[PDB]
Amino acid sequence: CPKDATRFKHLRKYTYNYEAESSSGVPGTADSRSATRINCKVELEVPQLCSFILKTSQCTLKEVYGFNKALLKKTKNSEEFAAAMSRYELKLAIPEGKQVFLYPEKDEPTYILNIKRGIISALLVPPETEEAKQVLFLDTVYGNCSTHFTVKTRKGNVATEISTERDLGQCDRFKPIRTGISPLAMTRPLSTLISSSQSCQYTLDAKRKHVAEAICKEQHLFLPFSYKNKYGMVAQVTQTLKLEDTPKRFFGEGTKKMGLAFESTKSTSPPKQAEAVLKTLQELKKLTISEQNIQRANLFNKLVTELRGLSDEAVTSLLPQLIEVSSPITLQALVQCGQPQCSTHILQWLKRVHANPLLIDVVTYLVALIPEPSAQQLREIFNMARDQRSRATLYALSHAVNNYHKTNPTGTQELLDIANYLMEQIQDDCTGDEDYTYLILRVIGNMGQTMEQLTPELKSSILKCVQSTKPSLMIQKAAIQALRKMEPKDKDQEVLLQTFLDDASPGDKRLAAYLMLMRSPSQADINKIVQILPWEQNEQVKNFVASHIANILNSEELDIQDLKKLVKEALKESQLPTVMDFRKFSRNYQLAKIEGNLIFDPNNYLPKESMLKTTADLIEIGLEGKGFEPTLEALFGLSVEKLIKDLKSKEVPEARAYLRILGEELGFASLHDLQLLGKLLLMGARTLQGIPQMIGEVIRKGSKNDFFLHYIFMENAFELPTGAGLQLQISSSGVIAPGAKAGVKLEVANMQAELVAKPSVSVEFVTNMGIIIPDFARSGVQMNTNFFHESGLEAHVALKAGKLKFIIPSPKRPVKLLSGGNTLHLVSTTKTEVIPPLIENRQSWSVCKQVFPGLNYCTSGAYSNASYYPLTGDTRLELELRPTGEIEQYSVSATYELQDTLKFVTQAEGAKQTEATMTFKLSSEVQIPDFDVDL
Ligand SMILES: *[C@@H]1O[C@H](CO)[C@@H](O)[C@H](O)[C@H]1NC(C)=O
Repeated sequence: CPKDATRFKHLRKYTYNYEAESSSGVPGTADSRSATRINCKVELEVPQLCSFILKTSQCTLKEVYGFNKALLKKTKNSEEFAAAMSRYELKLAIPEGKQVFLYPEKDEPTYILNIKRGIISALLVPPETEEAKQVLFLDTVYGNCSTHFTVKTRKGNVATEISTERDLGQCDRFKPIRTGISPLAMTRPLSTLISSSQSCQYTLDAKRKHVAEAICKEQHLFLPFSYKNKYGMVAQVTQTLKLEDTPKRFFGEGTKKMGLAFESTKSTSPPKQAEAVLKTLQELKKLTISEQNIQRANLFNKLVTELRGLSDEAVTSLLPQLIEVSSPITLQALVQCGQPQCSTHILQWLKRVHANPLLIDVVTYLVALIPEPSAQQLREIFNMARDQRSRATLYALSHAVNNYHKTNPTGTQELLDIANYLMEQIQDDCTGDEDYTYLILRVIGNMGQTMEQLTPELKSSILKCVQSTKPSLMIQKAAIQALRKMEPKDKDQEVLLQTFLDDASPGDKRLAAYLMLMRSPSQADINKIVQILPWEQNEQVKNFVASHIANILNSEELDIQDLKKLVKEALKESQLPTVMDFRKFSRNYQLAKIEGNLIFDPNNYLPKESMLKTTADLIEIGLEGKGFEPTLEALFGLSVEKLIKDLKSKEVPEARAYLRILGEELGFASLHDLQLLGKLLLMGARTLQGIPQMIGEVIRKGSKNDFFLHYIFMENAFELPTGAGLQLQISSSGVIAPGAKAGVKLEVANMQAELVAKPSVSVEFVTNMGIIIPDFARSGVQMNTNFFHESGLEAHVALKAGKLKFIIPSPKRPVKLLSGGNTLHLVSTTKTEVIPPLIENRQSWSVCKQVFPGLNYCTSGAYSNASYYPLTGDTRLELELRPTGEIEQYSVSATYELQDTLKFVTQAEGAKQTEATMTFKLSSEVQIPDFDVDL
């Protein structure tokens, strides 16, 4: 801490008045600007030298809504904003004069923090020097930059008046930021084509060398097409401090030694500022009837803006409200959003509309394998899996939790929620749904290692499943390999051994327990097993264990060499007995340890269990089967006549194979799964038979759908140094939006028909710097130039009272042909409103021509001829066809009036009425009103 680093005296508080105005727009062309006024009363407490405390009160924000005179009022966000302002005090350290440190409140919101940082950034003032003009590297809210120590005027010894420049394009913290761009998406070139600087002045006092009053202003101009770097899309932000009083030890130390460097905060608006998002969808409802699809691309841009500023909680809460107005537009908006929450949304909608839940589970299973998990998506996939519990859902969740743990080893509460949900699923000892219990065991046998640090009950519950034989034998076994990927604890190993020595235990169960234990072998257990085996009765498990002993003793791997030596030392008293025929005896073929396990009931010889390993735990192949020995004995144990009748009498075949790769159980298939597949094919056949029924809905007609497809081809949005503290983001979006409004409504029996689907294309170059205060206010003006073309025709053919009138409806809305030229819009936090176009020098040219009787092919435009175009001002270029009113529309009418006066009239109804009429008897009339050849 230098002797005279600061120009302030401790034990002398400072009552200052902070102000700021974030004006934005195009100078010269007009004067109406998008500005967000803000002011507050700042209490600077001074515990000691180079130690400060910040308090603030009466932080009132004012919003521009009119001119005569910048009309200002109080926002609905202002009160809670000031509440956050006065919620906490701040601590400031500036040791050594250069090093500056922030001590914030731990719970103080980060945007509030950087707001305060921006406020205090201008508060720094560098001590005087002999040179009136100087340039020094000084830190700001965005790190060290080149300040300009320029004495406005000096009293020789002192200079109360002073000025400083900081060209913001030369700041250390000038780095841009990542943004929630469209997934189908240039930073430094954008920095080049923009301006960023501050230039301002300050007033000290001669009496006490304290800043009397300071004022700062900045410039942020879209350089291309700008006029002498002084006109065009510019953002000028103010920051003014006004002293009011300097009233009258301990300094509050903060644990977080935060730096004055700006912290990136995602631009956002609260539900109060995000209420109109539903109206943001209602707007494209208007083109349902208004059909003026020129602004549809701009509407989609508004959608992009609101979703970027949206909150996950709100959107998740009101997704059905989003989707109700029209599903596919909402879906494509979510796709193009580029925001993580969108990923969660659609499937939540999907199950909400029963849109083939089978493929819903399929796609969720597909997406759960991503290596970039999110907690909210984990919660919702857990919820949906609990909902339907299909194989795909459970496998998806099983892989997703492992992926999340691998990516994020840090534990979270949702993992505990999943764990207790699972232990509820198994209840006490896995007495629930047999196949569901099997599937959830297959699940847990993958991430129980991840959850090992979470709940010790994991083992305690599942051993209850292991010990209790109330569940069926298959689930009984599955309880063991639920622990297969689990590290056996001492209690686990003891329970395993106690269940293991049971002779009434099935041979496969005992062997599986043996394998699970020998995962972590114990010398005493091996000794007792070796001493028991000579009197062992189950021959096939004896062959299996002898094979396993041979595998370990002959394991050439040095990793198993020590274990082989230990087993040889144990078996020195007596070696293992003879090995049986591996062709027809249960034996472990632990062949890089590839293990073959063909185990059967000692009564029979067909291996009920066929396990194959591969090795990390590369691949695991298993299969448990039963009910096939009677099938074999059907002929093995003239015949065909009795066999055909005996087919149904055979015991029900029962098989279930499974595959687990990299620990995670990939999936299993059983004969029950096979008949499930048969039922699924039956459902598919029903769906295929449903199309004859669907043709009724097809012919029901009476519909109109605005198939408009949006896209963003350029997405380069970021954040750059904001002098106003409130973030200066940068939005750049080129948006295309073609599409047609197609719908069916007719009546064949009534002889009714019409034409639909006029297609059109729109373009939006939404580009500026976003002067937006996250959750508080938004200001600025993006470039608004639209390249729109209109095409397609609509007709209407009907028949009534025998009059076959074939109407050619000229639309009430004149049909456009091409649109071009800029039409800008002052964008406010509440609602953007059209920027008024220029008047002088805007040649209001309008070339029209009644090319066809009743219709006018016309075009018009205006632009002033001093920024380069289109920054010069509003530009118009519109070519279209408009009804002249003399003909409201055309219609070809015909009625078989027997006399027969079968009229054939091409009436062009309207103020004028031209028609070719044909009535034949033979009355050969040929009427042409235009040339008036009315034969
Ligand atoms: C000032 O800029 C210099 C350039 O040498 C740099 O070393 C220093 O860290 C900067 N100071 C701050 C406070 O950013």
